[PDB]
Amino acid sequence: MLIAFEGIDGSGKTTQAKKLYEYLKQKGYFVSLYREPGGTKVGEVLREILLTEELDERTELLLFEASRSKLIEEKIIPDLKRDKVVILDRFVLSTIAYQGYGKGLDVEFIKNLNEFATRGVKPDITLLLDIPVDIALRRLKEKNEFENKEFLEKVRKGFLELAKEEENVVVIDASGEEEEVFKEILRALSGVLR
Amino acid sequence: MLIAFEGIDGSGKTTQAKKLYEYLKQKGYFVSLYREPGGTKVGEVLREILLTEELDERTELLLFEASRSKLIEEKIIPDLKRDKVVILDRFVLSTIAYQGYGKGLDVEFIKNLNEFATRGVKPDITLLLDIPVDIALRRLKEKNEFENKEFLEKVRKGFLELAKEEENVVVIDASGEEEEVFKEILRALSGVLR
Repeated sequence: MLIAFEGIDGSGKTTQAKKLYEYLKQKGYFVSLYREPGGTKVGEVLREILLTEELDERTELLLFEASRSKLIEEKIIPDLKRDKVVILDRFVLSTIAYQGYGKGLDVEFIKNLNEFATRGVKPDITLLLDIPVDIALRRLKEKNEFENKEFLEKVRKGFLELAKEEENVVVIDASGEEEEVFKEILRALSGVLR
Repeated sequence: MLIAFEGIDGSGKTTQAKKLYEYLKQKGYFVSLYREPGGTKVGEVLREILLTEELDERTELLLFEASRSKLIEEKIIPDLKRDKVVILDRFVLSTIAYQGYGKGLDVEFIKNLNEFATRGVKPDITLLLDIPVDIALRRLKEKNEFENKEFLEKVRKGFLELAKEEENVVVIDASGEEEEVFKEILRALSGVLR
C-alpha cells in the first residue's frame, strides 16, 4: 500500500505522516516512512545539493526526479512487493505544484517525468493537506523559517487545481488543529483501508 | 558556434576535441571545451556519482541530464551569446546511443528530455567519431580500461542509426590514426568555419 502526503511547507504533512506511521504500526502493519528528496544514500547526497547550490529550475527538477528514481527502485518497489504500507512525505503532486505552477515549467512534461521516475507506480491514496499560505507562513515563523508568500500562493492554487483533475486525491483541511486534521485523514483513508 | 563530438570510449573524441580547441584558438577564435557529464562545479559532483555509484539506468539518465542542464544554463548559452566556439566532448546523441540503444530506454523520451535540458539548443555540426568496438577496446586496454563488447556493439549501431536520421551529423572514420582523423574533422568543419 502506498500513501502520499502532499502540500506546502507549514501544512503539517511531516507531523501527520509521522502520526499515521505510528498509528498504522500500532495496528500491526509493517510501515515505511520516506521524505522526498532523500530517503536513500544517493538521494540525501542530492538533497544536500538541492539545499546548498543555487540551481536553475530545470536542473532542480532533474535532481529531484533522480532522488525519486533512486528511492522508487531501491526501496519503494521492494517495500510494496513485501506488502509494507509505504508513507511518503511529499511525492509527485508536489513536484508539479512547485516546479509547474510555481516556477512555470510545463505541467504535462513534469507528469511524464514523474511517470518515468516512478515506473508508473501511483499512490492508492493521496492526502492534500491544503492550508492558507498565511497560516503556513505563521507556523514556519515559529520554527524561524521564512518562505515567499507570492510563490506559495501560486503553488497552493496549483495543488487545488490538481486535486479536481487527479484521481485518488482527497483534500484535507490542514488549517485545523492536529487532532481534527488526523481524524479527517482517517476518514479519507477508510475507502482504501479496512 | 556549437560543435559536438559524439562516439564510444576509445574513439579518440577527447583527444580530437582538445586538438580542435588548440587549433581554433591558435586561429583567433574564442574557444570553450566542456565534457559531459561535467564542465560545471555541480556537474563534476554528478560526474563523480555517475562514475562511482551503482545506479539504475533511469536515475543515471536523470543525473546525466541534470549535468547537461547546469552546463547549458551556466556556460553554453552565455558562451554562445558572446560568439565563442563551444566544443563538447559528448552531447545529446551519446545519451540516446548509451541510454536508449544500449540500456533500452525509450528513444523518443530521451530526445524530449534532451530538448528540455538544452532548452532547444542544437549543434551547428556534430562529429560522430565512428570506430569498430574491437579497435576502441584495444585503445582502452592501452590505458588499462576495459568495457563491455556486447554493450558497445549496440551503442555503435545506435550512433550510426542516429547519423542517418539526425541532421548536421558528419560520420568521421575514427579507426584512422590521429592525423587522418583530424584532417577529416577539418574538412567536415569547413562549412561552419566559412
